[PDB]
Amino acid sequence: SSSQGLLGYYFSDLNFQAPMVVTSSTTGDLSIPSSELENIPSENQYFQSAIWSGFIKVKKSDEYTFATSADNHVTMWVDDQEVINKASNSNKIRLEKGRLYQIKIQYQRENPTEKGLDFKLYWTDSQNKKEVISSDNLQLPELKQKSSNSTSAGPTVPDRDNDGIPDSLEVEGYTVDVKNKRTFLSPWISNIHEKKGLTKYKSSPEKWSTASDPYSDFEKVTGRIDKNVSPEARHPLVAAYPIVHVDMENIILSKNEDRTISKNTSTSRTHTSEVVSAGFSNSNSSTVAIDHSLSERTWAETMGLNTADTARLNANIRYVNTGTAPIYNVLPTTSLVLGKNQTLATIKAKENQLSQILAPNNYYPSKNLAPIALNAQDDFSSTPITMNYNQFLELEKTKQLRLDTDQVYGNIATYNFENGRVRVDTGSNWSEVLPQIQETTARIIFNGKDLNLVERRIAAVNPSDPLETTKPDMTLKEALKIAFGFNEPNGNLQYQGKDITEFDFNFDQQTLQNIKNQLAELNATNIYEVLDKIKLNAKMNILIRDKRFHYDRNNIAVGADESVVKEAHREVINSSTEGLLLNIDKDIRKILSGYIVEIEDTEGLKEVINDRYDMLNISSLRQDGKTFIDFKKYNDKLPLYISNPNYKVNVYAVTKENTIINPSENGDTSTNGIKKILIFSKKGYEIG
Ligand SMILES: [Ca+2]
Ligand SMILES: [Ca+2]
Repeated sequence: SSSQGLLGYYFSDLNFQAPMVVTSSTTGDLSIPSSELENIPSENQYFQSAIWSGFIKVKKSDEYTFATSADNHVTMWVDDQEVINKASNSNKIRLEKGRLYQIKIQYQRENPTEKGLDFKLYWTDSQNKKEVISSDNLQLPELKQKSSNSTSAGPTVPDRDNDGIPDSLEVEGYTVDVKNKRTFLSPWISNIHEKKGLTKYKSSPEKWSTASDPYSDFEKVTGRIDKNVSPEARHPLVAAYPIVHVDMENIILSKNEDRTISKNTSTSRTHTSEVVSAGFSNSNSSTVAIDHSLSERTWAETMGLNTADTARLNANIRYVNTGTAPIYNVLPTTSLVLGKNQTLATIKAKENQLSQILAPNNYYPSKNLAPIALNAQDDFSSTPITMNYNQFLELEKTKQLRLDTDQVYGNIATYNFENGRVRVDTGSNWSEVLPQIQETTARIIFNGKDLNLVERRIAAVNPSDPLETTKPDMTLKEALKIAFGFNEPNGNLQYQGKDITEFDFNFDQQTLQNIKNQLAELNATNIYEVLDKIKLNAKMNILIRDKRFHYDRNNIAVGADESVVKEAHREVINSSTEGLLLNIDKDIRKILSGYIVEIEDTEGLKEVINDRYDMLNISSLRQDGKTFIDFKKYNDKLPLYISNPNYKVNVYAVTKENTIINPSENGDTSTNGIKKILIFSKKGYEIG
């Protein structure tokens, strides 16, 4: 436990005013060699005062004499009783086993001749055995949030919220740097720390956790935190909390009786806009699209499902955490919903019986393991998921399901100062924390990574709330850098090489009005030029999306402009009568449902090879990540027959938003009404 010990505050001044280093020491050796002070101006490497705080506990009752390597400069209290005061002494104090004695030490030396501090806390037993106090006998002060209803003995570091960071540092700015076995927390000094690659922190001196999450500002920056918490959420202004949805991977529909439809499904976590404007809702939901492709006639007929029959549904799922904190003992409950509000099933996992962690940016079960079946194989008491005839017709019509997941996440792994360890705390519940996170942060949702919606929350002021006014200012620019890792190599804001102007900015109706007001005040008509001047407030909702795609009402990417789709297919690696091989970006493939292949004769007449709405699925991804478009799949497994070399092979792309998933009113099953985009056209002789 390299984080346990006494907590020390080292000041350059004589009167505990200018804290230069805040760090813990594991043993009674409270020294800081000048060698580990390279992030401190040499001039300020002289410590004229210091304060240490914590507890001492003993594992064998005895009478003890405390001594220090500089008693003449030390005043020391044990449970508010003064035991050393500017003179060495041999007074004994009885220390009882299994008790916690509060320790406080102050040190003052004017104008020391050495940089740093050489200082040790000793004790002597009843056997006259004197030694530097061991790591086993020391523990940190309890830097947890106090109660509403929460003397002296010496100097007090102003620390209104009891996180451990002095009020002045949180307000004016601080940083941390790891030297060997320790993390030194120091005031921000621009002329040293910028070119050392250090991060400048500010936080609220009134909020134990500035993001209102369950990890203290001090715990976050000193690494006294769950290792599974996302690295961006180690910043005191970025909230650390789980965000869980269910991903359905495939589905099997069957008729209930004493022939089946088995289809892959694609599932996306959603964010439902209002009317144009981002939504206010913080609920977890995902929408499932069932593959409409060919396996003949309707599913219902294939299953032999008639008016008085019932259909059964089974599926494989995983839980996905797209948040910034892990989950340990409770997976959230999920409703499987048909249409608007027809609940087909309640999906639950057993409380306190998780087989593994559900970590940020990860899955439950993990990808190397089998997914969860809604009705497991040997689980014969599991409730079947059934639907009547009408309900099944509705399912075949929409081929869509919804998964509404609650926000019940179980207990939190928190740091324990008693033993200097992170452990699951049974008295801490994510439900006791989420509402405050949601109430005190601005939310940004960004899809730049892979077009999936990723949500982050950033501590921001509430100008109506006195406590939330004590927070550091937060610009839109800074939030994007700290929460999402946007950067700016030459002062130009980017996300992973991509210019900021490539992304659209959308807000809820309240946030929009706020932003427009700020723009008018800045005499700006464009948000890009003033991203570093736009201020965020608590409860803003900001949606940021790649401009190259079309989005549905759930803000899922479902298409792109014709030119974007065409350009994406310009890179043909190989063409033959068997198919096309080409490089297609991941993001473009995400918005395509498949392709239509046609042969056009010299007269301009056409033969469509795969002429069914449910025959678009002729594209596959190779191991090397290239896309193969298979001409043979729906051509009776034969290469195209091109009767004359001057005939053309035309291949069209179909985007998700233009995909037809059922025959038309009149029973048309062809591709004739499908809105399609030409992406390849070559003559027989050009193909070879
Ligand atoms: Ca504080
Ligand atoms: Ca704080």
